[PDB]
Amino acid sequence: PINVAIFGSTGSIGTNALNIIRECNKIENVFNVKALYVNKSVNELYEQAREFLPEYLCIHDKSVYEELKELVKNIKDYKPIILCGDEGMKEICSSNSIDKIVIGIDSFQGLYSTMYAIMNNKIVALANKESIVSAGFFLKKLLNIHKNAKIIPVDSEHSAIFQCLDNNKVLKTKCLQDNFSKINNINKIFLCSSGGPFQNLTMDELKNVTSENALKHPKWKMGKKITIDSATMMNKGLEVIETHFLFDVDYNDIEVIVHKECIIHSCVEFIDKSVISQMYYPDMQIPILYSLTWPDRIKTNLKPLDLAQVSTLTFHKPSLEHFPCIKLAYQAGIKGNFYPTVLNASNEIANNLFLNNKIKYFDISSIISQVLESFNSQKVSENSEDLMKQILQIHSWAKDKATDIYNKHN
Amino acid sequence: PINVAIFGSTGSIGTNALNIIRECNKIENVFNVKALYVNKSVNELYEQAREFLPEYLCIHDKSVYEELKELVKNIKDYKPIILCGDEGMKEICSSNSIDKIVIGIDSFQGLYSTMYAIMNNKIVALANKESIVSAGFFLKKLLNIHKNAKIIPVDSEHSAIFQCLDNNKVLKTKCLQDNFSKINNINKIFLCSSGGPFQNLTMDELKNVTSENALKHPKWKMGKKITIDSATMMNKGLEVIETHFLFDVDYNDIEVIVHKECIIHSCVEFIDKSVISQMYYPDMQIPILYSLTWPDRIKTNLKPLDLAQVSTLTFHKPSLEHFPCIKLAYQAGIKGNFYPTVLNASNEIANNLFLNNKIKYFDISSIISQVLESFNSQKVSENSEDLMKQILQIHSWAKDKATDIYNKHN
Ligand SMILES: NC(=O)C1=CN([C@@H]2O[C@H](COP(=O)(O)OP(=O)(O)OC[C@H]3O[C@@H](n4cnc5c(N)ncnc54)[C@H](OP(=O)(O)O)[C@@H]3O)[C@@H](O)[C@H]2O)C=CC1
Ligand SMILES: NC(=O)C1=CN([C@@H]2O[C@H](COP(=O)(O)OP(=O)(O)OC[C@H]3O[C@@H](n4cnc5c(N)ncnc54)[C@H](OP(=O)(O)O)[C@@H]3O)[C@@H](O)[C@H]2O)C=CC1
Ligand SMILES: O=CN(O)CCCP(=O)(O)O
Ligand SMILES: O=CN(O)CCCP(=O)(O)O
Ligand SMILES: [Ca+2]
Ligand SMILES: [Ca+2]
Ligand SMILES: [Mg+2]
Ligand SMILES: [Mg+2]
Repeated sequence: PINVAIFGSTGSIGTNALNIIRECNKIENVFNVKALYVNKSVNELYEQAREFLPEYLCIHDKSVYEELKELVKNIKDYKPIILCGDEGMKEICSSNSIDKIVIGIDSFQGLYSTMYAIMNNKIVALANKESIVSAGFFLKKLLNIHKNAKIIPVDSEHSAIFQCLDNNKVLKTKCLQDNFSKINNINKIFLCSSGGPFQNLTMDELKNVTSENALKHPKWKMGKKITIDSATMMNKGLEVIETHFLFDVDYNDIEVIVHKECIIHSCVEFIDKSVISQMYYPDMQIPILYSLTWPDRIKTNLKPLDLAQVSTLTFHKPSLEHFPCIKLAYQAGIKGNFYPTVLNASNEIANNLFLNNKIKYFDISSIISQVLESFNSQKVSENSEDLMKQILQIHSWAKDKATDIYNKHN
Repeated sequence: PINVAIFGSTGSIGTNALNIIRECNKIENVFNVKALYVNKSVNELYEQAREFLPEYLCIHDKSVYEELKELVKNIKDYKPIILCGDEGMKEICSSNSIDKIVIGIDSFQGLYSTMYAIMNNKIVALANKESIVSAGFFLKKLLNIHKNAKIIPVDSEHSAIFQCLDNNKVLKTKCLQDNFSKINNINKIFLCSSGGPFQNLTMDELKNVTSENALKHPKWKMGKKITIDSATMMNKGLEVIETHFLFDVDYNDIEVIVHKECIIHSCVEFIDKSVISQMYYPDMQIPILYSLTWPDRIKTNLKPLDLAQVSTLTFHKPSLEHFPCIKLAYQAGIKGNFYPTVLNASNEIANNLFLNNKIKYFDISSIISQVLESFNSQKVSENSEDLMKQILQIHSWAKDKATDIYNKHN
């Protein structure tokens, strides 16, 4: 039985993880949910605690710790270890009774739990792409220290790539490891995207888009941050850099394709030019389940893909004029150093400004571009404690710079 | 280096095999063409002999054997072993210098070289689907005796399936073995078909189609027999039975899907419901190459798949009323025993009759249907020699029965 912790259990990823775990457990007891960790959602965490009865409960926001302990007392035949903040998160990661950890915490904040899970040689089912984008080089370093840890990608495109690969070769390397793509005979990656809600808008129409309309994603139901990112295709931009770090694929070998039906989740071209792709309905349960079962697969009762009913699959190039965020991500990635950290941080600020109706669509990339331009390359610290400190400092600088740029205009 | 023999070297597969061997060798020298074997095409065998200079040459037709020896003398500094008929084939198969054999001989005839390559524990790169259809359970028995022999599928759809699997699971088993699909966690196969040239025709129009028009395949350039099979979709019916044998997939788990673009070559649904597909332009060089490099891949200079340019991929259910050969194949496969032998034999006759303008489109399925109904279940011989004799007897019986039915109607 696979012992799992779910970090960000009450969010979009975390709810889907519990969904597929529940359905798989119907027949055979395959997963034991040992731990659940949220920020503030006490009532929803208690409802999940009632169903899954995990050994550990943890809430990041200490102000709702008492509320949680109180609700939980109403559950019969149950004495969980109820924990708090970073200290709680670190205690969960250090537990011998947890094998795999799903990271469904959003934004840069997800990096902390990712780091600690790795330091405790856990299997990390990583949905949080921001951590790879802001700290890819650091994570590679960390994984070469903690040799029994692994990152297994949960992001659907990266799970798709992972699945298309031959496990006979995947097993001889590790995500983030040097030469991953060489060992796997990868020539290039087609990173598939729904294209978001604004794919058919003209330049003049785009100028005027609002966050209410950005939140109406045509294919995926997700948290607010990634949903806004999908509308600007900054999501895809972050995923380009994520592809580079996870799979050691050169930036010139990663191609973004708009596939509006979202059935094909990504494709791998091998050195012989044969292409392999993974397909399913747009549904995070598959990539989540795969991260927890890899290198095996288990039976589900999910709806089978009906190719005949789907009928048509379409593909086109994205316009970099209409979606300049993609261009900025490639540029930041190609530059290397801490440019991805600065990209991620400034986007977190610009994404949230747009969400809250403070700026326009094209201001998002304008703010990001300006922060990237302002940043000066830094010497990369050789030890991991120093490097994490350096990452946090640059991430914090970039966020303040973005806000400063916003403050100067509006 | 990889030591390869090409059986049926002057046909469509054989030429494509030499083509990709030649072009890959230009990048890096990995293939040594050790033997070529044809039926009657003395002059083109001679011409190939000059370019590749194989150690062995064989021609099945004894009446052009001396003519071949005459022609080959013209090649300076070249002393090959020149052979003929069944004897020469067996000598090539038994040679310790040959590792892999591409079987590109057409029809039931392909069985003889397939079975002897297996008997000699070779890697059999098998394109000839007729051998599997008529002798599937016998080849199964033979591969259980000769444990180092392997069939690696070359048929594009079956190569596609094979490319989608994880080789750490494949290497625990092999093609044409019981439990292959269970070991690989395969739930279901989507077998893709171009649909052939008659996909948009009414029942009334189909009654009057000719072989001249049937030979104008929209997507694949092939030999005459398979091309006619593609027009009636009997090719796909044979491929259903081929899938069942190679991968041990139940007939109720094989779906035929019409995919006119012929970019997706087939898809594998795993037990978690994830689907993996292999994709390329309709070009037999990829499946041929993979059969010779498995479990690795090598660099090629083939044109890369451009999904944006392709733009649209379509999928729909085939019409069974318009393509009754599909139904017949399913029925024969489900019956098991020697019904697939009978299906294959009667089709070889009916296919040839239609090719030479002797019968109409729906007479093909009528003849096969009538031969299948004529046949009665026969006890399966225990020893392999008697089972092989039995397959020959039945095959020969079914050809004669199909000819008799034609002769009474004419
Ligand atoms: N949703 C999706 O389909 C996909 C998501 N992703 C990635 O997965 C990650 C999560 O996304 P998504 O599920 O959409 O986001 P949500 O906003 O829906 O969920 C975020 C979760 O993280 C929790 N959380 C936030 N801060 C902390 C913290 N400090 N400590 C513990 N828990 C915390 C939240 O708890 P609380 O409820 O208490 O606020 C919530 O449970 C993102 O990084 C995203 O990029 C990637 C691909 C697809
Ligand atoms: N063509 C294709 O793209 C595909 C083909 N297939 C399968 O591959 C097989 C070959 O098809 P294809 O290449 O189109 O057929 P072709 O008719 O083009 O070629 C047949 C080849 O087999 C040779 N041959 C026939 N009998 C003998 C024999 N007694 N001994 C030695 N050689 C013999 C012929 O020799 P000769 O030239 O002297 O007559 C010829 O070279 C078929 O079984 C088909 O089902 C499967 C998938 C795709
Ligand atoms: O993996 C899932 N996502 O990242 C959401 C995909 C949305 P997009 O293709 O529109 O970015
Ligand atoms: O593998 C290649 N073929 O079998 C030829 C495919 C022809 P079809 O898709 O029309 O059956
Ligand atoms: Ca795989
Ligand atoms: Ca500067
Ligand atoms: Mg994604
Ligand atoms: Mg085929």
